[PDB]
Amino acid sequence: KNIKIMRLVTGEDIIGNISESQGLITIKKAFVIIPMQLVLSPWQPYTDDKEIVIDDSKVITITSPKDDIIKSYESHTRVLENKQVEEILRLEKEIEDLQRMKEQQELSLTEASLQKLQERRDQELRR
Amino acid sequence: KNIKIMRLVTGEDIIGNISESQGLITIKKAFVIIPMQLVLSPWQPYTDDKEIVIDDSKVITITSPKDDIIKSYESHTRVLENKQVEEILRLEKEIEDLQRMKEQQELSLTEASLQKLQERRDQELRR
Amino acid sequence: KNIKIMRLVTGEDIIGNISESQGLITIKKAFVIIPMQLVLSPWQPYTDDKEIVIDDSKVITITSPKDDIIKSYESHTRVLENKQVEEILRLEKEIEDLQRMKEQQELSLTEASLQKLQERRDQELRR
Amino acid sequence: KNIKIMRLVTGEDIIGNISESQGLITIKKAFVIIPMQLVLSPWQPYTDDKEIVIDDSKVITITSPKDDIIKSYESHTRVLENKQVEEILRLEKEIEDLQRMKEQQELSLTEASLQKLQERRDQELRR
Repeated sequence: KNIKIMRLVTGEDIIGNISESQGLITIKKAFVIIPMQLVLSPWQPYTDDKEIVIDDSKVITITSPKDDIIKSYESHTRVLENKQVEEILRLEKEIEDLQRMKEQQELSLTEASLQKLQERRDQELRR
Repeated sequence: KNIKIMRLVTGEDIIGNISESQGLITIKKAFVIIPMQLVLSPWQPYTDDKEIVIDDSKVITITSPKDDIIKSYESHTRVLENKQVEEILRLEKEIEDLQRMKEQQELSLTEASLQKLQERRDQELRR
Repeated sequence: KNIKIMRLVTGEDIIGNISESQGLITIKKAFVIIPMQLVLSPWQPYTDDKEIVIDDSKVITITSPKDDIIKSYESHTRVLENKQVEEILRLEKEIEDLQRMKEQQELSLTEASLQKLQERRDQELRR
Repeated sequence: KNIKIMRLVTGEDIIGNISESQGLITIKKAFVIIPMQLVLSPWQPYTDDKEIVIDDSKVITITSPKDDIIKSYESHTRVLENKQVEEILRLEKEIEDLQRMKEQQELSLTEASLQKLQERRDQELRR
């Protein structure tokens, strides 16, 4: 782990775990810092990648943060990850309940109703 | 098919497909008739059975309905069955969409996040 | 366990654990169903019996309930039983506290006061 | 097909089909992403080219989008293309109708009127 802040040519403060191999650097868990108390925001809300590759020519300065900023960053990312996993569990429970309720509702149909169900299911499958 | 109306000792008009084998009669798709234009309502909304067995000592009279009542009954049951099958299809589509969205959300998690996910999934499974 | 709904000639819906031995049927944990959401009420609040014997000539129809009704019935009876056992524990604690307080108050009496206490206790015992 | 989002030094988010051959990259169907729900806008409304060539030194980061963004992008481009082809058909119908109406109006002219028509048509042709 190596948490560092960088300043971009655009004028943004990015805090994240960086690796500087051969000029092309790799960033994990990048967060935009916005003052007002520090406010951490996601850098790229339009992707699901983890290792973001950026050239060193686009970063102005690369500094090491203080202890309070590191603590706040770790707490924020931990809270976000816990919220994500809790949402995953909630989704699993909801889909299980919906599946069981749909199965119970389907159990009370006549045989010709299952015939029509299949005669529309194949149409929905082909289209 | 043998659609017939009966009057119960309670004072209810039940229209349905009946079979009179040995005194104990069997009813399929029973509907309560309520005047005001005829209004057809479900007889037993607290069960999923199809063949309801009732003794002949609890029915007052057993008559054959006219053509308009039979037409209205067939139309009503057809509309109800179509609504049920459409609801089944809607439920299937909704659960498929929810499953796909949950899978996409889960795909963006770190390995230790899957570790914690399993360490809570086993707890939810045992309890 | 065999949970079933029945309709009575009076016009009541009774959900409970039934046994049909020789026409005379036995009911355990009978509950009256009242619509409005289902509302479960005690059938016989004027007795403490468990096995209620009723003849098959007084029941109109005997159907099997759906899964949601069974779940609601089990939850309701479990909540009622937990409330009853909690009330039993509360009563035990209250009577223990009252006994201890009465003993402490009685400990501070003179011997002639115990004499008069007995000379009225025997009168209360004979009457 | 390779749909990807990029961030420019200007501070713009461009989603499109990119090809990275030798540093000079080629973009097809570039769209500017504007948040508020994602809003897709044309990147270059002042040209009709398809393959836009841009150097890698002008792009900050190059990420892969999620599934929802790809779905929205495909739907948006399909709707735009359908609107364009429908407009082409409407234009063809309108010009055909105008041609037929002009021909019908011209059919009702005297020979000297066609003489004057030509004596002005040649003037309009030379000028």
